[PDB]
Amino acid sequence: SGFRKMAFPSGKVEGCMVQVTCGTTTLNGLWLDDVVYCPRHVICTSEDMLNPNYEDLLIRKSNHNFLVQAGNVQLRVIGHSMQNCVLKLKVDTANPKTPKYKFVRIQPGQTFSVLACYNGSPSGVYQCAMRPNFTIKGSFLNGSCGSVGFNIDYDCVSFCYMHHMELPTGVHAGTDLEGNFYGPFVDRQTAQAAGTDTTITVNVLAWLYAAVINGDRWFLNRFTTTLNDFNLVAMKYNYEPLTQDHVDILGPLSAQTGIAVLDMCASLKELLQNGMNGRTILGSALLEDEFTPFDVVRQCS
Amino acid sequence: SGFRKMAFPSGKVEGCMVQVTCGTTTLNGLWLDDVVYCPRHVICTSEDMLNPNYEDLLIRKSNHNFLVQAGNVQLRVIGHSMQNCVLKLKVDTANPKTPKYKFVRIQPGQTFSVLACYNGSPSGVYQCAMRPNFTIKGSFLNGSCGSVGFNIDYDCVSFCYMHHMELPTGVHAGTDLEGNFYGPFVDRQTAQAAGTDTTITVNVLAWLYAAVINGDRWFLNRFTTTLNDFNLVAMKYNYEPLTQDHVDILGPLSAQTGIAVLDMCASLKELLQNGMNGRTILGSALLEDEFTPFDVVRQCS
Ligand SMILES: *[C@H](O)[C@H](CCS(C)(=O)=O)NC(=O)[C@H](CC1CC1)NC(=O)c1cc2c(OC)cccc2[nH]1
Ligand SMILES: *[C@H](O)[C@H](CCS(C)(=O)=O)NC(=O)[C@H](CC1CC1)NC(=O)c1cc2c(OC)cccc2[nH]1
Repeated sequence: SGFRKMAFPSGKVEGCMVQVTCGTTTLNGLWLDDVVYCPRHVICTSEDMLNPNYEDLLIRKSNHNFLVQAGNVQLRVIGHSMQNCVLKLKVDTANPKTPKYKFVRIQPGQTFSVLACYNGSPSGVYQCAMRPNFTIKGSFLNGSCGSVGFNIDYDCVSFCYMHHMELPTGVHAGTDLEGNFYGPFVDRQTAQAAGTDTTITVNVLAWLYAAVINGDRWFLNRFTTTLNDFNLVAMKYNYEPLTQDHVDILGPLSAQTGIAVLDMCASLKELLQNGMNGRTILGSALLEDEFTPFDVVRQCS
Repeated sequence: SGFRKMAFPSGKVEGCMVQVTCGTTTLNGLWLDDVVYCPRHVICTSEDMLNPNYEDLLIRKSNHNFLVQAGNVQLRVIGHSMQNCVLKLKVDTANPKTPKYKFVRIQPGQTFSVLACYNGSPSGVYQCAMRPNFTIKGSFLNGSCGSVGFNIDYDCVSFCYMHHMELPTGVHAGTDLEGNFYGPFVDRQTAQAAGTDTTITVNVLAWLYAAVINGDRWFLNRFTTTLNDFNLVAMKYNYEPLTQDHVDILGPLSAQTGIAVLDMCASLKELLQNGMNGRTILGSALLEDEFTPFDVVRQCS
């Protein structure tokens, strides 16, 4: 038993991280086959960052202006293009460590592992959730741009995130592997606002099921409720409304524990209104919403 | 900025995990050079597990009684021996992905990354701290025995843990890579008790410094205290006594934030006596003790 925040094994992603330098700007890049993907703002000076015309700036850059390093081996750049906010550098060598991979755009509330790297060298790995306002609460220092988030299904790596910037509130922003930002953000040096964040209700319910499977107990009551009456409280505590589809995706856990979804909703309502009164759930004094139902099923079984 | 619980990149350790089967029992093994290290209880049936004489059981096992798989490649076992609670199987092939490695026995309060594997395939990675009672609060299911915990300095992997059992309280126990258990535990199928767990004070102080670095400052008071007066309060709330050496280890953080160790001890005293009054520190309602000072320095700088 046991339930901890868990990331995917990062070896398959470690095999693809490289270092990209343009002028004096150095960040990380993803090396897949004979292409290296990185943030386009690698081509910018401190002064271009205020209001950059990335098309004009990229036109002033030639292949030899990009220095790409994998370990002790430089990769000669033979082509370059721009897809949205992402720069694609075609190099002369195909990465022999290229795994079976996909480019996927995740929904808000879903989770993925982040491999924080600096100068192309992996530094750490940790689990993250896409907040409803399309930000993530990660750990990034200057030079971490190009680090990627991913999931792994058997032997296939679904890349879903590339880090670009940090917002004034301390949360982080980035794009998919096709250059499209998650949320209303742009890669300019301006203070940008994220929307109001809300709690992922289905994730809190999945986490409560995980707690029940692992022996945590005291919060379960012999009460029940309806979707309408539970939503009435969810609105009061800044929780997302609960839909019947969300009830359906909690089906496997509800069948494993033998506890109806609406019963767990009643328990959650009681926890929201009264608190915990000194107790913890899975060693936590707060209700966690960073675990999807699939994460719970994968970890506990 | 930001501060999440972070694990080391697991690729170097992924390159060493193999599957070891002895009879009907299958678990994980660590393949370094031409040796495979695993838990010895792999040679036990469900019947011997109650009170096994591992010498007698090992005597009745030959080299061919051990099946070792690295991926889809069979590793022919040419020798076998027992060192404490660890089984060493010498095979005919040396692991080409063997990293520079060390075997370390860690102190209570130090942290490391766990690579949970099943049937030789890595499943997840997460960060753990060795509790003062020599247990870890991890996530393990049946078949995870042989999974390892490690640290990485530059390019050297220091292995420090191998999982063996789960206690009745839900915590987990194991050995170092030389077979010696952490704590008073034995590898047999009995309900065993651990000592009283205490909070790692130096880790809580390092976590408070990390909070100050990332913007959280509300808990900083205009007060100071002596190590003796602080230990008086720490003894009441089940905190480990702070030593001058611990104060020295907190030196880099104290210099970076410009906040004396004793002033932060006063802040911790006030937090322990008054609570948090609804506020949070780094998005946490509890004082966290699973981050060493070096973890804080490495993550924030
Ligand atoms: C790339 O390595 C870098 C990562 C920063 S972090 C702290 O998240 O590791 N990215 C940036 O520095 C980006 C570059 C621009 C193209 C997106 N900028 C910011 O992260 C940034 C800019 C601001 C401003 O600008 C006015 C104001 C507040 C916060 C802020 N962050
Ligand atoms: C090995 O894969 C296995 C891991 C169990 S777990 C839940 O931690 O993933 N290890 C065991 O099953 C060990 C085997 C013996 C040699 C150490 N046993 C236990 O973990 C165990 C046995 C008990 C008993 O036995 C009466 C009672 C309570 C708890 C308990 N744990």
